[PDB]
Amino acid sequence: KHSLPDLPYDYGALEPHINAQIMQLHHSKHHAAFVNNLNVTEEKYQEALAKGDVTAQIALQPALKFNGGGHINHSIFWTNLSPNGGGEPKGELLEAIKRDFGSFDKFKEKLTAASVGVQGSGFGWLGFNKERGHLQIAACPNQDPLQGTTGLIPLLGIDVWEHAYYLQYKNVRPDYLKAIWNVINWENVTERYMACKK
Amino acid sequence: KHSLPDLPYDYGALEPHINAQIMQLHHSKHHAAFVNNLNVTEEKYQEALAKGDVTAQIALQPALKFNGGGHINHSIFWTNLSPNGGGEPKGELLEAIKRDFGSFDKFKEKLTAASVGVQGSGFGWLGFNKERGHLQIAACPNQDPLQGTTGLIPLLGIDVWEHAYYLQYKNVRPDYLKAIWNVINWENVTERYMACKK
Amino acid sequence: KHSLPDLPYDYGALEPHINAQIMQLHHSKHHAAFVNNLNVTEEKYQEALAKGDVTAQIALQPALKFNGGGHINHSIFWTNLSPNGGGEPKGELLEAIKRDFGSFDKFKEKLTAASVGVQGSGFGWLGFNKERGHLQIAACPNQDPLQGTTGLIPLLGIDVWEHAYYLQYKNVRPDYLKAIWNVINWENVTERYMACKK
Amino acid sequence: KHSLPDLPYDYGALEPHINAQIMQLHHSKHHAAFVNNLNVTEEKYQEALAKGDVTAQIALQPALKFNGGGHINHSIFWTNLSPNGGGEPKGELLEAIKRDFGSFDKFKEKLTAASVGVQGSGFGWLGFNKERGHLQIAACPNQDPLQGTTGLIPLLGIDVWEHAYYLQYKNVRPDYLKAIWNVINWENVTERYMACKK
Ligand SMILES: [Mn+2]
Ligand SMILES: [Mn+2]
Ligand SMILES: [Mn+2]
Ligand SMILES: [Mn+2]
Repeated sequence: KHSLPDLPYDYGALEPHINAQIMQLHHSKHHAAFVNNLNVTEEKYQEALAKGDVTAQIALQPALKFNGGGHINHSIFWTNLSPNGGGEPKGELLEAIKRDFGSFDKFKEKLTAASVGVQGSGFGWLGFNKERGHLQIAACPNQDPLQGTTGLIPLLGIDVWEHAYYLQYKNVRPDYLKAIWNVINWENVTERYMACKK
Repeated sequence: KHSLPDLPYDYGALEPHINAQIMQLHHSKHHAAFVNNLNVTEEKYQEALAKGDVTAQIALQPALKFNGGGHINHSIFWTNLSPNGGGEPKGELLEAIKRDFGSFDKFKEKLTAASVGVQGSGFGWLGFNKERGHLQIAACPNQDPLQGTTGLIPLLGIDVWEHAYYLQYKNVRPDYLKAIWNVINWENVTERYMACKK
Repeated sequence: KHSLPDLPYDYGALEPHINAQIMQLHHSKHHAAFVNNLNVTEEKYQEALAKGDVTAQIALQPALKFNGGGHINHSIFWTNLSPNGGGEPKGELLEAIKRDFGSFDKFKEKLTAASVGVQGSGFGWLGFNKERGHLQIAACPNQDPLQGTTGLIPLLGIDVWEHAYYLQYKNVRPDYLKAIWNVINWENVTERYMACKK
Repeated sequence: KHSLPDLPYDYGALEPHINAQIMQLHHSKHHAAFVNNLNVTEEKYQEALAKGDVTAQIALQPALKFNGGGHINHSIFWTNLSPNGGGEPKGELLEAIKRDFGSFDKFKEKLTAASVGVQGSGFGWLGFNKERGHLQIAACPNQDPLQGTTGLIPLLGIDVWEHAYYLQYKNVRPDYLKAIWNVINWENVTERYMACKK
């Protein structure tokens, strides 16, 4: 049974970049719905797996990918943010960033473009290619999780579903993108990156 | 050259069901963007076609369907609503509903279900299957237009992208679908239906 | 644990319509590969389901849908054929066919078109819409099974993957389609149809 | 207006790796069909564009990508093979391979894997990522062209549609991939690579 992870900060901890009403709705309603529905889908899949019912297994895949991805993506998103966040990463991460994208600034333009490039619902991701030994930017639709669908390890995710910025930025997604760089918890992204080495 | 069609009513004509802030943004911002992006992409397609650049034609397909479909979908959506609508449709349309979905209420549930069932951005539609000569409900992702990607003729469309309801209903998409039944322009839906019989 | 179902007839039982080399390869190699790989995927999913690993669950969905669909689709396909097959169905099925598509002949053109319309790998299907109480034709890509992905109940399936006709018909898929109507086991399709009533 | 390009060799020039019957059918039937369907669809798109019919433009997109991509993909495929190829590439290309994939053998495994991994119809590609300035392997479904749908520049493409090998290797797709390494036209692949450095 999955559960809703608490927010490492208060709903208002990210103001003014991301107002309090968003954080509250996003975490308590949207994220909670994924967990609730994820646990239900898993129970039904467990049942179908025992009865050897492949047709039921398959029919349940959309619900599983959507709610599971939703749970995975958001669990990561909350940690990718911090009221103390902002600025540039330090050490190996910054070095890797320079090594793969050129400069921290070009990295930003690339991740911002990948995030702005999403038509419909989705996420923009900075990941790690274990196979290639280097960073990599990618975009996923709806709630498709990065690792489950691309093999890449998630380091930083930017939610560009409309519920993530509309109440404050309306249709101007570029402003939300310009604003979130101020709350990026590079401390956590560095953690995940370092984890990719071991 | 495509143009933004004026609404058949004022931004506040659908209160309290769909507020004026949503209507103004939806039309003047979202839809207007589709129009311009549609025109630009079309012109870009004209240059690629003339130069026989198939790679460019193909790279342009996502924008064409997204902005083209966006223009098609919302143009229909505005006509599907009315400050003097709601209730049950009159004439043959209602009989088709009774015949193809059992009853008006059962019809509302199915379209509401098809609408609530969109994971991510999309539209729920009541269309006409010319081949079978009867009504048929379907859901389309993002801005994919009903007829261009399915052949069914659009009769009634329900925009379930988060920008269609978030400012008013937040995450409660079912509250938005419940309210919209009050402003359905049955007259226009009947017109479209009869057209599939011209 | 799934197993490879025996063929209701010998590999040459469908000549000349579908030669023996196809039937043998199709059943013993292609179909057998699905079963082998399906059982493996299910074991891995069972493991991931216990560890609460959603990322692994999701990553395994493509393998599960492809091999499970492959196992479901082909198990049905073998029964949809018969050396004694051919002709038109009788009783309720024929009646339903006339009622939903007009005539047996128009039904054929529709199923043939849906089958010819498949770009890439896939199947053409005649199914039953439990909700609507009537027949319905649809097409599925690759090994996506009918019921698991559309809710429709499979009655007759026509495999249009290239391995199903290339050795004999090469690129002329229309000849394979024209030929298979001679081996359609209407007795089995009638069975599945009647099952949809109960 | 598009035309079927002549092969740089005779239908039997690739024996025993890819037999003459496959080469003749692949080129004279499959590819030729893409060309004509591409030209017809393009002309149909011209009429829809002129009449500003967005629904028609969109309904035509599947044929355009399928026949357009089919023409793009096979035109490249013919140039990727040679009766005087095989072995290891010479010059910078090989060094890039060593650098991006570890070694030539490791490169073959990854592309062979990406190729065997296509479920249904598709292509396995070795492309160049201009943004990152390095090699990158990717797989594309059906006839979706590499550059038009991913931005990567095609260097080497391996057709894994069943018509590319069935008449000779039957279901044993791995035997076909193993054999094709003997006719890779490294000279052409190097040319394409250097072009991403012009
Ligand atoms: Mn979100
Ligand atoms: Mn909208
Ligand atoms: Mn098959
Ligand atoms: Mn081919």
